[PDB]
Amino acid sequence: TMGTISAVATDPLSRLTPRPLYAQSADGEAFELKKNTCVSVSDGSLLPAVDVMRDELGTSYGLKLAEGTNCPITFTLDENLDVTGHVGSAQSITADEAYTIVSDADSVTVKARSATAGIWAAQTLLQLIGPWTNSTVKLADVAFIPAVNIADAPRYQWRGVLVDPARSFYPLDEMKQMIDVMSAYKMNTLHLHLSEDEGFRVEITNDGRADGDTTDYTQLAIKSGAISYQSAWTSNWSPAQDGRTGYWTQSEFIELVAYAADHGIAIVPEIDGPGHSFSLLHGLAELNTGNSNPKPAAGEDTPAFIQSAQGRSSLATDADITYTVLGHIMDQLDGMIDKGIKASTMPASELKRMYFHLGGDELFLSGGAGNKTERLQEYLGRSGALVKERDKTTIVWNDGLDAVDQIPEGSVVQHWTGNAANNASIQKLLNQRNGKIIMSPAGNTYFPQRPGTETTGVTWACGACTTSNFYQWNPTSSAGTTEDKVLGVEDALWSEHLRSLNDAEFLMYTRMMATAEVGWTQQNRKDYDNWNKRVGDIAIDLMNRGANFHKATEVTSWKGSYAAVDAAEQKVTDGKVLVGRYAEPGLTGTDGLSFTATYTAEGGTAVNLPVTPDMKQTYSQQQLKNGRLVVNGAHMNSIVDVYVTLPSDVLAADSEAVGRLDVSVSSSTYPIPSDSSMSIAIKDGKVTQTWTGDERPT
Ligand SMILES: [Cl-]
Ligand code: NA
Ligand code: NA
Ligand code: NI
Repeated sequence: TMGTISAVATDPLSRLTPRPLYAQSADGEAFELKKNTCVSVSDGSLLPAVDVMRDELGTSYGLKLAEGTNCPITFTLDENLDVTGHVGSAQSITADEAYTIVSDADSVTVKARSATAGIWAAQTLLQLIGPWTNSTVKLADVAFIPAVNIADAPRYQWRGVLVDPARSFYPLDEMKQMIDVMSAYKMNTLHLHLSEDEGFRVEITNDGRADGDTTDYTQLAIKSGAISYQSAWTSNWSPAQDGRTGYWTQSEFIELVAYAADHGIAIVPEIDGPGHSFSLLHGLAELNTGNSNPKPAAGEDTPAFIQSAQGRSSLATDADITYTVLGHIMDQLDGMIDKGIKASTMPASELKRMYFHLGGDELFLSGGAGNKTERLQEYLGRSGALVKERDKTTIVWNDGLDAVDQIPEGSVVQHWTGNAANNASIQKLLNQRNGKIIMSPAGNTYFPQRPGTETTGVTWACGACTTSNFYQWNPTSSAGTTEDKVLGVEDALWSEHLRSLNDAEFLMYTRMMATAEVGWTQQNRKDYDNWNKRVGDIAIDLMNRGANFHKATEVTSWKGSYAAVDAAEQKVTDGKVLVGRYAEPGLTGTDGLSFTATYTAEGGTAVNLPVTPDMKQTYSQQQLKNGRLVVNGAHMNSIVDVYVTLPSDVLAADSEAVGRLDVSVSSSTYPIPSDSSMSIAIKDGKVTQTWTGDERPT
């Protein structure tokens, strides 16, 4: 077979991640999105779903996507929506998140069991439209929703990411960037590890304390916001830079909850104790009492943030003030979560997650009275009772199950270490105490585990925990239980070594998109090789978002993708105008790219135009200096901006000139070239209009 090949968009249904329960092509032509296509909703709680579509498509395709009456696109809330006809004998769904999409050339009909499911339908629709919907510039092509029949719902109700800002703070705007991609893959839970040995990351005020509580809670963020993970206390490849300091103000935290809610994501706070608790002792003089450790130096009210304290924290398990303080922190987080949900337009019934994570990490024992276990059992007994009296379900890590009998009936273990199927404590929780499990086995879900053998990172769980390790497991089987006992899964972003959103995203992506599939897709509809093939498009969307990602060697679908840009919205400078974008992961430069641009005016013959490729940043793998990771060393190349220089002639025509612009790109690093054809109208030295169809839009 001698000749040439030209790149083509993938089949829309073949792209979908997570893979839906049921997804089939329907008869006839695609639905064409127009600037003024409106959307009808049966209920105001579906406007967040439409907002997610507008946030992308307003920029990428110039769509208003305004709310209207009797629109061709409809979102209907149906609390009885039944997708069980697509659930086989070997399958299991949590129906609250169910949606259906039925589309044809004239109409796009979405039914959603919940407001959350509306957002999931929106995310599916944006994957069907394609991987350029997050373009920061308006594209020349029009957007199409293909004719489909989709019925979908998740296997697991709990599909989460733990973020640790306690080791190293993340500003609100970075958290929003994480939320966008989590929502994109139908993750519904953001677990905030708010407190550690090395930091406390949310403002607690003195409003609404219990009668007689004179604790000055303002000092917690003031003192322990100002500490972070210390590079000097490491002897390894950790960056030379300490963790970022800071904390979310109450107003920032409320915004974080609201933004998460508006993207279908509930907040689950963790205030870890009785161990991993130094920030609480450092922050609040009042907690330095009873059997707390380490103690303040003679004359000081708080213990010093020094290397000797590392690994040696315990709250006072024997002191009333410990539970007073936890109760107040719980009430403050609850108040701010309620305010954030109110600010969102999402229902509290869906977005107020009635769970509190106590952690249950083991305390360091120094003083006498009580062994580690007795003190832990007292702590999780009392702190468990705090969560239950607040109408919530207690979560603890594995270490917490030394207190399995003392935490409330119905409590949850977040499993990360060893074999859950063979763990007597876990099986007692699930079988004897009506408990449930959240699966975060380190080897399948811990992002600091290095994603490749060429990378620098944590090695203990897999050597390298690749997309294969993140994809190829069954959480129900790993837990040795039944579907009904498994809430779901969480990835964990621990920040001992993380100093930037860029360096977090390197570890998070694309492994999070494998966890998303494990959370959502039926066991018997999983196919690692198929998921692997779908990463090429996932990556084009991440580059459009400006999100970093590990270019994993085991992924074989990395590709170059070309999009014609609407030059009507682009400035002509010295005859040069942006007409294309070329997204190819891994480019260390543009010298391996060959562009050809041909302009044919009505009345004229083909004229070669000079092409100026512009790539802001090049691709780099991790960088080390003095045996330590450089912050932001690993970063993705930009999308290439493809400029042409229009002839002086055409730009000096005071009469409108219409022409065809053909651009081709060949890459030395991707063997399938792209060919693009766009019509452009030019008047008074400006591009006035572009179109990629056979006929000029009016
Ligand atoms: Cl089946
Ligand atoms: Na998309
Ligand atoms: Na146009
Ligand atoms: Ni780890």
